[PDB]
Amino acid sequence: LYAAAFSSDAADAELNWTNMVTFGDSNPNSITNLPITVLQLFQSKPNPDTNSTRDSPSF
Amino acid sequence: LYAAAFSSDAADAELNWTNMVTFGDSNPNSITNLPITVLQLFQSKPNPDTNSTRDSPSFKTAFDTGRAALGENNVYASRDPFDRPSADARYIAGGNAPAEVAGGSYLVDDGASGSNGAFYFTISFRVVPALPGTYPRATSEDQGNTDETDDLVVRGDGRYAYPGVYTLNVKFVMVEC
Amino acid sequence: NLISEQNVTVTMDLQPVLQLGMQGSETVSFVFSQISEYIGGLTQYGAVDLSVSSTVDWCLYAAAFSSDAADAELNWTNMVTFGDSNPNSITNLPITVLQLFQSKPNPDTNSTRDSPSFKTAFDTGRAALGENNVYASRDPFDRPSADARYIAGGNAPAEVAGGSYLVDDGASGSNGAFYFTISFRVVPALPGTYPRATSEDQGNTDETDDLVVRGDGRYAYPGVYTLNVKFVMVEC
Amino acid sequence: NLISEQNVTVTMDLQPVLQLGMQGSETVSFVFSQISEYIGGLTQYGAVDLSVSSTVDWCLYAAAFSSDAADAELNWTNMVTFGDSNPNSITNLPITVLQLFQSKPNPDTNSTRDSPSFKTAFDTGRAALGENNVYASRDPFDRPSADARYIAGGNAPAEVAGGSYLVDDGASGSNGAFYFTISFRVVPALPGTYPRATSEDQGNTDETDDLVVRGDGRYAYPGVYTLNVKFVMVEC
Repeated sequence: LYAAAFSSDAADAELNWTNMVTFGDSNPNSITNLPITVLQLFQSKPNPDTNSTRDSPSF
Repeated sequence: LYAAAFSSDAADAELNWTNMVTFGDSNPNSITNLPITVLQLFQSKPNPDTNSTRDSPSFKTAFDTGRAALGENNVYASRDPFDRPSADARYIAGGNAPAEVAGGSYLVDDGASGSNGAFYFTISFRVVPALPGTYPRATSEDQGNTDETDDLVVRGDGRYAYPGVYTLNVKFVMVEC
Repeated sequence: NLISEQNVTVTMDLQPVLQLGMQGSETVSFVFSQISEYIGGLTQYGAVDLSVSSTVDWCLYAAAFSSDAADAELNWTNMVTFGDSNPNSITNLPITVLQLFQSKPNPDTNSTRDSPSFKTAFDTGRAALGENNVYASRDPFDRPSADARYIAGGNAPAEVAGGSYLVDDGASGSNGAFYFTISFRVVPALPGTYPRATSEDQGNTDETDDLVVRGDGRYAYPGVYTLNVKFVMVEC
Repeated sequence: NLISEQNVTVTMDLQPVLQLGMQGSETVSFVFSQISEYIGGLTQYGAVDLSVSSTVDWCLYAAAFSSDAADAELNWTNMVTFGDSNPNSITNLPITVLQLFQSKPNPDTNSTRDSPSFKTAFDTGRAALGENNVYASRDPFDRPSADARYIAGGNAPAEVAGGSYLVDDGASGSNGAFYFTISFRVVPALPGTYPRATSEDQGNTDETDDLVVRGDGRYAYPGVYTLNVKFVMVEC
């Protein structure tokens, strides 16, 4: 069992949140390209069986 | 495989959402006539085999923002959805001509299996009105696949959707090639 | 054409979202302690900032109210009286004592009596009598008549298009027709009456309703009075 | 790879939170009772203390206003007149008469005329004429021009980064660029004119707008006048 983040922009190879509207007027230094990995998940139990290499093998 | 939008009003040749009740008191500029193509579908995989003429031959294009796309995700609106769609409609897997995907199952593998095969599709729905009340992303009923607006301002130039309950049917038809 | 279909039902529920936000204190308190406070009156600018969002065409209006007004007596609700006694000192104050001033003009309106909005400048003396007085009503949950005072809209289908103060269609933010700042004024006089009060035909007429109208020599009895002002956004 | 999946849709609503708090009285009262008050003027330090929080880069400015100003006449709103009468006593006082003084310098600004902020010291006499006068406008809800008087920011994308006076990034608390204490001053003169008023080109010019400019021999009519000062934080 795993959890994968996704979006239509991600389906088009751009791992971003899908924008729908922009509150405000404007500013050049305001990009509507947010990373998908902004969200964080926390698990309840530990992983019963895992063998991974990088950082933590579970949430 | 294709997806067709439908309703009883559509069965009576008027491609509209079926109203059930109206919230509020009243207003002359409030119509219970919404385009069927208001809904937008987004496909997961690209179309394995397709050859179309108008706009995009599938729902693979990403969910665009504002009145920019106008046709890349709108549902195929039809009044008689049991006949195979014409050569320029939007299929999910295949096309009007013998441009199709071979027979098989999502259970046994010939190449890839499971959700990686061409026998499994996940579809995302979107409906986006605008606070002016219209639907900027609706397209006209040429075939549901054109870059021509069908907002409520097209009907009256100053009307908004009348608050209430509306109902639409989406049927995913798997026809033989 | 042999097929195998699966049908999903989409049930869209277009609810009538009307959202009026306020960026001021719920309680607006006038404390008349100084002589100048009595003679010149008290004014609080920008006491209420209304931000508007609506799905449908809307009309915004301000209606004054009170429990006494709910019982058909358009008066301030007394709570206590300071002092000992005087025959010519009545605790019956008119609701139209309060005056509101609007920041923007009314985008779309037509009316018959005086000004259809609170845009008029705060006049001095008993010269205006009706260009800023509140819409005093005993039942403010029905839409006001054609000659009342609306803040944004009118009785007829003279309204402003649905939208929000967040996203831009033309102008955005506080420049749009979806943001209004309202100033309050209450001005008594040294004799004790309220020269700027108007009679309660609809609150929008040039007929004075001072305490002398009640008794010809009456002044306000010192004490605590309470009045309600509700800003109603009603669909058109 | 046969699977069975369940999908959740996450909808983050990034709203433009702009939060301006103040730790002073809403009503600031100037009571000129003694001769020295008329001659030297009245000054109140630390009348308001603005604390700022914002999601987006912002510009803070202070704009004077009134109902007369809302009707395109930048004047104090009169309410009552003390005295009997005199031909040379006009109740039309300039809005730019009030003077604001800032505590911190302007963190980032590029302006055209005179000073870009209220940081200059309270000068004595008709010597400064524009280094402290308020930005007087009839429509203060649209962003001021490139040569007006901002408090923290400017018309162009010259601004201060989003943040709060609570959490620290560099400095925190009252030492950051998110906290400003503002002093007020109004100085009349014994002749009755107001020598520190400037003409309303933008409220920021070295051209006097005394009552002698109106009439060359009129002094202020004793009475009660009211003016509004609104501190606006606008997005950049």
